[PDB]
Amino acid sequence: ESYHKPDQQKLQALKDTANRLRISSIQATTAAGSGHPTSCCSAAEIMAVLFFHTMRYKSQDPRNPHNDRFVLSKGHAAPILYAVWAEAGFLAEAELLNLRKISSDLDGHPVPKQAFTDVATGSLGQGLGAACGMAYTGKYFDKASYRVYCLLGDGELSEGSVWEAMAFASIYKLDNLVAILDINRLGQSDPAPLQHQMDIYQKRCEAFGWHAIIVDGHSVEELCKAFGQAKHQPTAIIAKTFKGRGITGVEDKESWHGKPLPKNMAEQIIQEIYSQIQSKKKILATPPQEDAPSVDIANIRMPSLPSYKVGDKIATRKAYGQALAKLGHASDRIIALDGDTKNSTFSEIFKKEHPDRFIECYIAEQNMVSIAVGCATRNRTVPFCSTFAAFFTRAFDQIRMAAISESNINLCGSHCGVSIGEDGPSQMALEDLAMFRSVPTSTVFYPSDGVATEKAVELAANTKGICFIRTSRPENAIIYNNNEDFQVGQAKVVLKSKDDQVTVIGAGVTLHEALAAAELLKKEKINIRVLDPFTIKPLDRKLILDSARATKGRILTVEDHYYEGGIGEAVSSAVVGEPGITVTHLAVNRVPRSGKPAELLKMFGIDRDAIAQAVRGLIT
Amino acid sequence: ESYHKPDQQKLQALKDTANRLRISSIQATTAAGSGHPTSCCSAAEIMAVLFFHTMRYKSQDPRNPHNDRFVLSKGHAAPILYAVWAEAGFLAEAELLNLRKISSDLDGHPVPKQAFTDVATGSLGQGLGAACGMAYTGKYFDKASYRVYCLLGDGELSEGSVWEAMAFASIYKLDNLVAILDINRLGQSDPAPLQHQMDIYQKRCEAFGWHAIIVDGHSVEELCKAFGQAKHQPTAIIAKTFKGRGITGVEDKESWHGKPLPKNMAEQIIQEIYSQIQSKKKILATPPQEDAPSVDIANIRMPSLPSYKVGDKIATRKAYGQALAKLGHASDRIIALDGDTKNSTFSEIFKKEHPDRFIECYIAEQNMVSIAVGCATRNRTVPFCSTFAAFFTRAFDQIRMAAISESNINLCGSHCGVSIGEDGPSQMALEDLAMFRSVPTSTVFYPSDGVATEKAVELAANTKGICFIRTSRPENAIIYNNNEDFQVGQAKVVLKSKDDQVTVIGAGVTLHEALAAAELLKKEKINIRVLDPFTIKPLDRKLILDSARATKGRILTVEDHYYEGGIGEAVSSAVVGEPGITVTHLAVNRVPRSGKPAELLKMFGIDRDAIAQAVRGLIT
Ligand SMILES: Cc1ncc(C[n+]2c([C@](O)(CO)[C@@H](O)[C@H](O)COP(=O)(O)O)sc(CCOP(=O)(O)OP(=O)(O)O)c2C)c(N)n1
Ligand SMILES: Cc1ncc(C[n+]2c([C@](O)(CO)[C@@H](O)[C@H](O)COP(=O)(O)O)sc(CCOP(=O)(O)OP(=O)(O)O)c2C)c(N)n1
Ligand SMILES: [Ca+2]
Ligand SMILES: [Ca+2]
Repeated sequence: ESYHKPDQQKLQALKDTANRLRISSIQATTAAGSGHPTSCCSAAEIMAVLFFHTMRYKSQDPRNPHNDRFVLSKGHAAPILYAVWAEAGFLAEAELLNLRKISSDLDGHPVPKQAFTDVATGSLGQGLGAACGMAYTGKYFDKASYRVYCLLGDGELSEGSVWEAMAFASIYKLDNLVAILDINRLGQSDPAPLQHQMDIYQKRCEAFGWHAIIVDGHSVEELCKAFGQAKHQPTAIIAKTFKGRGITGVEDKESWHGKPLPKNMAEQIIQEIYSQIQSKKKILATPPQEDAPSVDIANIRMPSLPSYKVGDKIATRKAYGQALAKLGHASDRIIALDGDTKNSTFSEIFKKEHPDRFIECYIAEQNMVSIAVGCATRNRTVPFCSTFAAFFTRAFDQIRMAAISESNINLCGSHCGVSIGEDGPSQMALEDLAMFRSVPTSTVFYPSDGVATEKAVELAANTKGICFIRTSRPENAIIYNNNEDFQVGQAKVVLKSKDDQVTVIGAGVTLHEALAAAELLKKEKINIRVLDPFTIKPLDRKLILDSARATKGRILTVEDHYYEGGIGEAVSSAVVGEPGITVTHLAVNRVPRSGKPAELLKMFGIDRDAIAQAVRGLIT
Repeated sequence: ESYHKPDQQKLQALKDTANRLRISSIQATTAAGSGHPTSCCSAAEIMAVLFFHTMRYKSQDPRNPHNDRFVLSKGHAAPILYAVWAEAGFLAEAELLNLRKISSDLDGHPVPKQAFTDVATGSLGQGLGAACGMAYTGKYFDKASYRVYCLLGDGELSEGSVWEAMAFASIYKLDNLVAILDINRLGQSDPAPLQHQMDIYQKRCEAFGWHAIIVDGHSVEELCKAFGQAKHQPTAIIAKTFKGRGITGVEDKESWHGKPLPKNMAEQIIQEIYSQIQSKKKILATPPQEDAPSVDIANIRMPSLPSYKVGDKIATRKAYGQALAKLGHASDRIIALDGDTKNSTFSEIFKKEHPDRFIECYIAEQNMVSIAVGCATRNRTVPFCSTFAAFFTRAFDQIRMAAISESNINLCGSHCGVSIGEDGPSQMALEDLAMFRSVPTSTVFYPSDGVATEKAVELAANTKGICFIRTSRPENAIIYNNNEDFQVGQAKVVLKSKDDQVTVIGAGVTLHEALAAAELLKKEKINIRVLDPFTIKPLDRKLILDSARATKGRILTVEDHYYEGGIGEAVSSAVVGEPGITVTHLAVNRVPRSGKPAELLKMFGIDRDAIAQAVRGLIT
């Protein structure tokens, strides 16, 4: 479609719109007694032009799959986002005044309970990565005409995650993506480092492969023109603005970030702004080309049962890659992402079979998670991210925000625990159960063999929320029949007898150590019950207690993880106060070191001999 | 000192050195059966020139405070680090062959049990930030002549944390810092994005304010020359190299990252490399100018007791800033860092009083933690970092690696829980107890009033490991006398009577809600015991159980945190299986939303009325 070059009346209407957006942002934050009107006001012309000249969207259906996407990365400008959606006719204008109330959904930062919000962005520096996932999806998966626009602050640009996204967009030629940089000189507590050195921003953006245009961010004409040309590259509109623009005596001043105008001041400023508005008539939104495809919503099923053989040996990391590739044959919705670790996590198997649905994210875990979140928005794909579980700690804030975003993403972290051996603690995930259990929407799978791994992948694909699958580096025996039924929140008793003296709960490598301990103890005429949780969250409390009541109330948990936040603590919280129930823990008590896997399991007190000794001490 | 321009014999000796380093890296990784010889070999000339021409250090005292610093950011090149320290005469050459053994300290990645290692770096992208902290300390605190050199991989440069460090170094004019980029074309599982596009690397470095020099990374002469001029800016030596350099048939090839040569191959390659070595004579290290000052090691004490008044109201976030500024008067070792949040965390009070010891880190939490780690190396400073606790999740991998680095840093996270009110969940720390409890060397302080906050700051300053102080946004009453004694692992019973029916454990805002619940329950003739943990890690198990035995075995925990990994789970793990002991939990069950603090405490079931109801249900 051609650019529609606006006339002076349209330009004036866009100015009027910007000023209405300023007034609303002030009114709402003054009413609330909190918020960030000066951060809204620097962005008012940008927002007016995007929503009422450049973008194409259905105003009454913000989630429509054909719409252009807008991501407010500087999420504390939420009041002006709400104001544009009232101006567009979706929100009632009276509701704006209920900003931040417990009776409203116009919360302090944007959240997906709002139809017009796809991702939550209040932790700065994350919106551009989500926008990259949306743009990648638009260009390569949906193959649709929608564009993606992301508004960032200048202080925000200090976050490394932004630059990971910058680099991703140029690697992947996201010529459907526009970043708008609100260069208002100031952050929260001081000027942003570069202030109004517009040329350095341009140099940085260009060095990272973007087409960079410096504009007057308070000129509706310059904005219309800059937004109105498509490029063959991701485009950065570097907008020189003033914080608090239009608020006389606050514009360009320190000490005003996140400070509402008092009521007396708001009334005076609003009258000033209102005196600049030429007409009350509002501009209408323009709708999109409806070329996004249908996506199916059905259950994704593996094409056959697992085909492992009991007693064969495979690492659960390898079983993950096999299972993910298998699942990719059943549905085109499955996509895989990895951070330069595909030959360690075995996501390379998916890449080999389904290359068009694999996204190489390079050594940039933060951005990888954000790409996945963006790809999952509007249910366009079902993503599986992978790296070493230890390196998901690099992305915890992205994961945390993914739950606030109500996102359905799947994460598989390999190389858990000391059982990796020789690389040492930098590579050892010992806190990943703690981290993922603390994520409110999470489901935590810890498969102990290849069969359980395949079933975990299938279940994860069909489970909402943040799904985490913990995989292991070393090879262990297949213990489950291929036709064993697995469910979220259902554990398995893998060894039992009528005279079991302890219930030993292990997972992954420690399950296999517990089975070996049972063989040791047999020599001594001591039987133990062995339980494999399958999911750590939710935990099968019923089977755990039923087991413990069969074994004189005694539970021993053994885990390749630190003591805090892992399996032992989950079990203890589940059962504390149950009469007759005792819980004893074996876990890793300190930062490990290099050695062979078996040597480290021994050193850190979580191998067969440590388990056997703990069982004997219980009994006596 | 002038540059010493090397003769051809010195250059040949540096080539010989590089080749010896290659041979050792191959021998050690072949002996181990794991490791990364091709990543060593690309860096061999760089390492030879740095250690045997450019840097100044005491070879027999690697930790000496006068020494130049070297940071191996690409930590999987550890075998070549070990080899240089054997070449320098510190390590025995035979020990190199014990790489990765449980009987050795030559672990898979560098760790500070090695005298020659200050920070652990195996999680990529973190070394440059630590190096920035070292350089900042050298230039501004020690005011010493040592320089700081940091070797990075090219794949590694995809990490956003690197670019945060890049920007920090130019903001702070770190003209004593050199980054060496090993542009060997390849990452782990594919070519690095930019491959050998040396000009783009240069453009990126220059756009971020560095003086950038492209060199042949296998030319000892070019390296000597590039390293031999100081600049008025941080300097990036952008070295074009080949992965596996010198290994015939492996050089510049895929499928060799992290793969040892077999033994048969190693023998053939080593003979080839050895045939290139002209002389066995080794170059000697050159020592430093001894101009680093004395740093005292004594206990840091507050200059007076707290001066709060019982019944006055202050937020613990404000008490933190007051206490940190006070402590800064007692010792010059205290430094403060903050990520554009100083006016929210109240670290601005320290900045006002001690500006030369405040480091503005901007909106870059990853880098902030790494700067702190670097500043703490060799005990040069005692750093206190602050931001919102929620945003420490952005830096979890840096924190995790700080514990592997045996680092003594202090972190204060504000704005915990739903009690912040209107900003909503993006700002609410609800997983920070889970995260910090999972860090092995951590001490977790949760002060409930201003007095406890001041005492926590003092105790943290004098405590080794990762200290975390959780502060709160709203004002609460002072409840402790100024002369109350506080200790790590010692809780306080703040309300008791002889007929207490439940022990209620709360902290911060929930302690105050528990005290208000006690007043509600009095009306009903029900007394409760109220316990303030002070430290969540370590937990005063003795006082908790002694309390519970006085209150019919009943414990109720109430926390402004998610259920997993917080106070309730810590208490449950501590006491599970104690006869007669029951533990009931109140916590936040899902992602919150905006509202007034009191409204959210109510919505999420952790205010006075929720506590009173849980107590009644126990009793009945
Ligand atoms: C990852 C990260 N790190 C820091 C911050 C804090 N922060 C912002 C807010 O969190 C708002 O989102 C902050 O203002 C709080 O509301 C303050 O709470 P109080 O209780 O003290 O009232 S916003 C911000 C500065 C951003 O500057 P720019 O990017 O330049 O944007 P602009 O406003 O100039 O347009 C900071 C540091 C967050 N949120 N995320
Ligand atoms: C933050 C982060 N993310 C990813 C990685 C993985 N990784 C590296 C290693 O972790 C080594 O430190 C990896 O090779 C493991 O040893 C493999 O374990 P296996 O069990 O599979 O054997 S190293 C690396 C690639 C780095 O490339 P460059 O920066 O270009 O360096 P160079 O080798 O070319 O000089 C990756 C992705 C880590 N560690 N950290
Ligand atoms: Ca700004
Ligand atoms: Ca490389």
